[PDB]
Amino acid sequence: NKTVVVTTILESPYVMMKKNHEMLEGNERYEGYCVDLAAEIAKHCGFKYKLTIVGDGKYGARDADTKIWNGMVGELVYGKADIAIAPLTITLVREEVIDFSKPFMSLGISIMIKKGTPIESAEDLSKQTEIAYGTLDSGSTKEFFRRSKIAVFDKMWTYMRSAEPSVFVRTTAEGVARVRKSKGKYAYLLESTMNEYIEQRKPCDTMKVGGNLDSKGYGIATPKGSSLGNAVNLAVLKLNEQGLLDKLKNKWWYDKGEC
Amino acid sequence: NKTVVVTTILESPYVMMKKNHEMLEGNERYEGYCVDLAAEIAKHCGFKYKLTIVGDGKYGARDADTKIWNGMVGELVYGKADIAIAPLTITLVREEVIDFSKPFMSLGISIMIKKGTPIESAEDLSKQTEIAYGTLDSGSTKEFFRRSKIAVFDKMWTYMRSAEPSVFVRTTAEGVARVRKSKGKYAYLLESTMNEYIEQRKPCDTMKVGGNLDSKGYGIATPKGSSLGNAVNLAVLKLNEQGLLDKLKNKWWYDKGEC
Ligand SMILES: N[C@@H](Cn1c2c(c(=O)[nH]c1=O)CCC2)C(=O)O
Ligand SMILES: N[C@@H](Cn1c2c(c(=O)[nH]c1=O)CCC2)C(=O)O
Repeated sequence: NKTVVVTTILESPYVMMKKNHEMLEGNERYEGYCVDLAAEIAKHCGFKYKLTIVGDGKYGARDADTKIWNGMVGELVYGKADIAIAPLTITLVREEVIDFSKPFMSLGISIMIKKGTPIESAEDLSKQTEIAYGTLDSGSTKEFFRRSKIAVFDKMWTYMRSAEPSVFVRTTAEGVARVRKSKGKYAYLLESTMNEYIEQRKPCDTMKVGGNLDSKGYGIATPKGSSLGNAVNLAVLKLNEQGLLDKLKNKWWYDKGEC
Repeated sequence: NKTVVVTTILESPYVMMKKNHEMLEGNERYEGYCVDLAAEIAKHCGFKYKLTIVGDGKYGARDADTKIWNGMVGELVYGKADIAIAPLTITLVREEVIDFSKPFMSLGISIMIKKGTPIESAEDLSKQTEIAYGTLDSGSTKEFFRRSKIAVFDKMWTYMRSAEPSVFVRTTAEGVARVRKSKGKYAYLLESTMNEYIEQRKPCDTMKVGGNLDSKGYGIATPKGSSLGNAVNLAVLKLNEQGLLDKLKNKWWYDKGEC
């Protein structure tokens, strides 16, 4: 009945503007894993949709003072969008305010190092300072450390807040560039699937090391109580059971791997 | 207000009767990952509960003719139980009739072989018949092959239905015993976490080989629309974010590993 407003965020390889986007229009201007996923969900559910980019460039958190939700979660909470399709982590605080489909992708926080860096685990990082390490300055990865009550991760958080120069980065691109240019003196903590994607990108100078720090999942989000939630969740399960989600990851991660 | 009726199934290491169960009573007669998980969920949600064992020993499927749901899913569908806490796979057909929490455990179908068996992948199995291979005769693993439209898995299903003697087993214990006694001539297809658990059990003669065939998750189930669903889902997310689910797996899988 009404075109579905999808909120998403520019982040390779999930959503990217095509090289020739200036000659294109509407949803066709974009490409990537989430662009393909959105089309698949829309096809299965039978709805038309419009891809829009989240205004504040955030995933979703609530300001402790104003109690206002930002990011894509906020767009859903305040009715600015009907669905969020992005690498959005399912978390308890977000679950309380919006609906989430079952996971369409599994991941965990992981360590990205420049090849040759003498680090094999989070415990290794926590015990030293010569090799700096940090996370994005917004998002679930940062929140994991900030809220952790596990000794090793809490120590890492205390290290991150007090380390100089700042170990935080504004974007994935910045984090990756920092690892690449720091001669092994910076390790980036990020979600495993992003680590995996970057490991297959030229100059092929990074790698994922150690096991993941946690086990989470990305889910499609809708406003709490939205009648679209049920259908979208069944669509995700259908796509997974058909093997289409695995094919989608292979397409954007490995089929054209550069290493 | 009312004691919550939990339905579960005997399956190591999820639910097992304690060695001294005859001297015990109620929930204390049982031990295992799901017994611990049920206690944790009940603690977080603030409810009292009773562990009961599913009468028909099945997880949950709908008879094509009678349209009746069996297993733990059926107990929920027909109101015989309030919640199912077991290694129950989240699937589309089940999702349509009952509510599921987000996954508390991730897994995928995998291959279990006797050490020394010349098999490294499902494709390897599909191309031959000397080494027989099968699944449980009920459940999601069998259903994966029966419903698959992927060439390799459909070929494997056609092989399973026509292979002699029957390659199907009634229980995990039977499947494991068959692998152990078949001198490398039987490979068992089962959920990865069970494969991992068995690999750390004496006689230490089995091993998990190749990558998983799919990526799924186990979820806590409740009757559709149950007011208990929300709280239970938040409890699962809370336990995961606290690191308790990882600790629980380590406790029942590796802390006392025998290999
Ligand atoms: N998934 C997180 C957002 N996020 C993302 C990446 C990461 O490494 N860390 C992180 O917090 C890469 C893609 C998105 C959220 O939902 O806040
Ligand atoms: N999880 C499946 C049940 N199930 C289980 C195991 C397996 O290897 N295969 C399988 O189908 C081991 C534990 C339970 C379902 O929900 O039907």
